[PDB]
Amino acid sequence: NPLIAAASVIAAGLAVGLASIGPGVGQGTAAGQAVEGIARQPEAEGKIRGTLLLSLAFMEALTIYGLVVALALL
Amino acid sequence: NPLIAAASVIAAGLAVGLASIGPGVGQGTAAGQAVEGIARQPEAEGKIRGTLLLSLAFMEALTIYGLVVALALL
Amino acid sequence: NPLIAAASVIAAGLAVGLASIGPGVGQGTAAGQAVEGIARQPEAEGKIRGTLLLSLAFMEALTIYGLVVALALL
Amino acid sequence: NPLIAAASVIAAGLAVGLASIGPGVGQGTAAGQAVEGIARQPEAEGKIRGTLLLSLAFMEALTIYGLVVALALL
Amino acid sequence: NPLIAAASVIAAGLAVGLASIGPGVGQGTAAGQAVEGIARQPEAEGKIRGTLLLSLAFMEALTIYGLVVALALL
Amino acid sequence: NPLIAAASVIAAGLAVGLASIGPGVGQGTAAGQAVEGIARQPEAEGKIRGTLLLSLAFMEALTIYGLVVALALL
Amino acid sequence: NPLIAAASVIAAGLAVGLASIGPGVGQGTAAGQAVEGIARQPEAEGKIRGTLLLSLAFMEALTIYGLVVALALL
Amino acid sequence: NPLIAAASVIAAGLAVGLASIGPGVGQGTAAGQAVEGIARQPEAEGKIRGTLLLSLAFMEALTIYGLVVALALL
Amino acid sequence: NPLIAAASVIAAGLAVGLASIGPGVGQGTAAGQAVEGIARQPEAEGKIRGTLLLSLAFMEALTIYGLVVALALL
Amino acid sequence: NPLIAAASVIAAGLAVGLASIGPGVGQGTAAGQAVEGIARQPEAEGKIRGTLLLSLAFMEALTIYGLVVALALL
Amino acid sequence: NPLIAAASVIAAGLAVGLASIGPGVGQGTAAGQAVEGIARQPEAEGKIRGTLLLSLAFMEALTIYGLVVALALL
Amino acid sequence: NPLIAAASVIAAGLAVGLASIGPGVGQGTAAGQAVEGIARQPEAEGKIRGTLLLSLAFMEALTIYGLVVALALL
Amino acid sequence: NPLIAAASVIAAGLAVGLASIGPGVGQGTAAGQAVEGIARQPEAEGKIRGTLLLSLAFMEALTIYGLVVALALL
Amino acid sequence: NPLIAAASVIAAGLAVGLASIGPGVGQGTAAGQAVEGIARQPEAEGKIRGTLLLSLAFMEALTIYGLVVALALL
Repeated sequence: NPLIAAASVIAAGLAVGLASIGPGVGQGTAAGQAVEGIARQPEAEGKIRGTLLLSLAFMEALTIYGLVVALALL
Repeated sequence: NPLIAAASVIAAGLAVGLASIGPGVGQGTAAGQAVEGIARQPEAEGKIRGTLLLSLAFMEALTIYGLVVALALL
Repeated sequence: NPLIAAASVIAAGLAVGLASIGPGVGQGTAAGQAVEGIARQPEAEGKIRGTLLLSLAFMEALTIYGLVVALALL
Repeated sequence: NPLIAAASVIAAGLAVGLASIGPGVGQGTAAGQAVEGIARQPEAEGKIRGTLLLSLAFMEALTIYGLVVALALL
Repeated sequence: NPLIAAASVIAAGLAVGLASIGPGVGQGTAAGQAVEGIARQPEAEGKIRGTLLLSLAFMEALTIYGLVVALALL
Repeated sequence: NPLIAAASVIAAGLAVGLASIGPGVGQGTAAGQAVEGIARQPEAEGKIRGTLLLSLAFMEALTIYGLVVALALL
Repeated sequence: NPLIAAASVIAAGLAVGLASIGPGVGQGTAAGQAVEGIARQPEAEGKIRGTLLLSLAFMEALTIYGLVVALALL
Repeated sequence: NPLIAAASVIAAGLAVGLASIGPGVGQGTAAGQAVEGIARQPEAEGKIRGTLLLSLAFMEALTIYGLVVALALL
Repeated sequence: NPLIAAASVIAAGLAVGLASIGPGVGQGTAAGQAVEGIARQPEAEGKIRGTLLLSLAFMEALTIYGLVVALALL
Repeated sequence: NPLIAAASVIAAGLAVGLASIGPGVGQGTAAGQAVEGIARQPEAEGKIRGTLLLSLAFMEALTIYGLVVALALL
Repeated sequence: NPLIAAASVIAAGLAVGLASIGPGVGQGTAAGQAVEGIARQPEAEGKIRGTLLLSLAFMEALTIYGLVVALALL
Repeated sequence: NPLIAAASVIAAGLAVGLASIGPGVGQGTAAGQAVEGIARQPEAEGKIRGTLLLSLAFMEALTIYGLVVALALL
Repeated sequence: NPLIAAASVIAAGLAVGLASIGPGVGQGTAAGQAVEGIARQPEAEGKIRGTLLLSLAFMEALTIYGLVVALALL
Repeated sequence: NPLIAAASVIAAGLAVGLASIGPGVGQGTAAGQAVEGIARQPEAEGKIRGTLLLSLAFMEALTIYGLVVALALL
């Protein structure tokens, strides 16, 4: 019975890796696009990693939130 | 029973390798776009750098958060 | 019986990994576009931020709706 | 027999987890492209938010309709 | 016999989840494109919100259409 | 034997859900882009949307044409 | 024996549900691009649009041509 | 044995109905881009349309070519 | 024995369908792009159509080459 | 026995159908690009259509080359 | 046993057909773009042929490299 | 039993090799776009190459982070 | 036992056929983008070409890495 | 048992040949964007190709690093 449950955890764990790529793929976009605003204006200079990047950073936390559910099975 | 649990753990492993892909994606996207933004205005950076730092962290964060869950099972 | 239930939990876990990639996409997009929008002028994220939540919400809504089904199996 | 039925519900459920990824993408797109349109808009804007709900709704509608099927499999 | 039937319903149920992926994408696309169109012209503008519903509908439609077949199995 | 045949019809049904993915994409696109075109200038009224329906129809048509063959198997 | 042969036909039907995706694709493309062209030019509407019928047709044509193949076994 | 062979031909048939979807998306894109080019000038119609048929044909062609293989099994 | 060989030829056949997808795209591409080029003006034609056949041919060529191998299995 | 051998040939055919997808993408690209280049300058052709064949050839070539290995099994 | 091993070689052979399609992609890109670049004529005269081969080669190289693996089994 | 578990960890390992290919593509994007951005702009713009490493690194980082988890099972 | 070991080698081979995809697509990108750069400035530029060897290498590197495992089975 | 383990190692090797796919993509991108940047400035020379190598190397590096893991299973 533990054999089956164990495979369940072991997979549950894998499939947090599948999530992880949708991942930061989004995270890159923000950052890039945010650095761009800064160059145009001094107020602009830095703002998107700033603050738009931050949402991407939050997404990474969510992905960890995944890595959470992954071990939470174990 | 161990044979099953083992495969579980085997899979749980493979799929933390997928996470990495997709994560590696978004990251790449930020960087490209930031290299461009930075090219335009040299002085403006600093706010931009801070934003990049915010984006870059959050991403690396949720990536470990997985790797964490990965061993947290074991 | 437990064999079946176990496979259910295992998949349930995995398929919360699918949810994220679609969500992890759109998030980065908003953020990127918002660092930029703001860059040009002061008063940024004003009436605009108003529609930002609107859609930031609708997105998290359907991503939750999944996360819902995910825990609803548990 | 309950084993089979159970798997049926399980699967009927997991297929709210595909819906969201496709839905989560398109939602993110609207938002991104609207953040831009708004940045241009001044006096005109807010008749706009009117169509925004319209579609923001339609989307959340079919995403719930899934989350519904998800818990209904329960 | 119930085992086979149960799988049939379970699958029939899954495949409302697929419907939602594709619909959920497109909805966002309409809305985005409409937020923009309206920004461009004031005189034409707000006539457009009319189109926004049109497409916001079409998207919520196909997502339901899936949820419809989903519960229709139950 | 009916158990097998039933699973056949069940799967056959699911794969009409795939068909809808692809069509469902393009429809949303037309609409979005037409909302914008319609906004910019008035020109002659009720000339453009006219073709939009035309194609919006043809697309939803073939998706039914399937749903038809789906229930026709029943 | 007939149970098997039947499922064959069943499936053969269902994978003509694959067609529908790919077709539904190009169709939406034509339409979108034409809605735009007409917006620029009054002439395309009520004339340019008519050709679109040429295409709106050819598209709905090959969608039956499939539903044809679907029953063309039975 | 004929039961199995039969199912093989039945699937082979209907999975030449999947072929159509990939072709259909490609065919539409041509048509769109032509409805537009034509909108600019009178010459494309009766000239540019010349291509329109070309591809409108090629598209409906490969859809039959399948329906052909479909009934070429029955 | 023919039953098995037949199923082999059947599958071999199907996978000419895959080939056809990719070839069928590229042909459609040449054409689409040429309809556009031509739209630009009437006088030029007769240096260009020349390479168009060249490539239109090469594309159709490799699509047959497959259909050839497809029946060659039979 | 033959069942095996048959499948061998079946596969050998089939995965020479994957080849076509990729191939068909690039061939179409050359051709498009030429139909466009030509649209620009009428006289210039005759330096051009020269490389058009070059690649129109190399494209048909590899498509066949595949169809080659496909029938070469038979 | 030889029946199984033979099918292994058979498939291995096929999947030199998968490779050609992927290569066929990038090769087509070069060619198209060169068709065009030359027409612009900045590198159009004296340069268009030269890189064309370079890439036409690299592409047919990796498609052969497969065909090589294909016969390397025999 | 160990024989089977071993083959599991073996395949699991391999599929971490898949992940890596995607990571390299992403890192390449940043770098390219930076080499270009730097070519065009005012002043030395040395910072640019500095960000290039930044992301070239982050990419190769998560690629090993996988290969790490791969051998970490071992 | 030899049966399994044999299949190992058969697979180990094939998946060095995947390599070919990714390189072939990847090398094509560099070349395409350089064919353009070159078109612009004859005496000027060519910095990219130096870069290409950089990249021409990296590509041939991982493609070799496969070719290695390919001949290593020999 | 060695039979299975052997097959495992054999595949484990191969699927580090998939890696190459993705990688090859990104490498090409770095290079393409740098060939452009360098074209722009003679000032954009002699340091510009310096980074080209830098990345061309890093790319080839990780491609081996795979081919390493490939033979490391051996």
